[PDB]
Amino acid sequence: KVFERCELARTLKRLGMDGYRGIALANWMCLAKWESGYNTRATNYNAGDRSTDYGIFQINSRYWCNDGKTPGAVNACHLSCSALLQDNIADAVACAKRVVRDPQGIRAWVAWRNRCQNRDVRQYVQGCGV
Repeated sequence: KVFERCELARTLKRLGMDGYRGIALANWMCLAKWESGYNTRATNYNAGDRSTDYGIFQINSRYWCNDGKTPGAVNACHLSCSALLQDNIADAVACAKRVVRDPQGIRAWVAWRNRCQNRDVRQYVQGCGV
């Protein structure tokens, strides 16, 4: 499913993402926009290390979810990577919350550093009623 901007913003707020571990809602929106364009079925194989990024937040199979084909992988979210490709983003959100519980926080995604950090991210939630 490809979410519309404000629809996703309202959905994430309802799932408790606003201010989670100090991360404002607009940062999660900026992250989803650049990682997948708000698309839950987005997948990206990394030929370099044989891992795959899954879903709206592009969560990696080496550390977070299990896809069975990634070498030396762990499954910290205790989920099949399949769960991160559903239209209902509840599992994806639960796993993204797990990712940021680590010391790096939102910085765990390099795309956040490149396109969101130190920027005016208000635009991502403006007019959405959140």
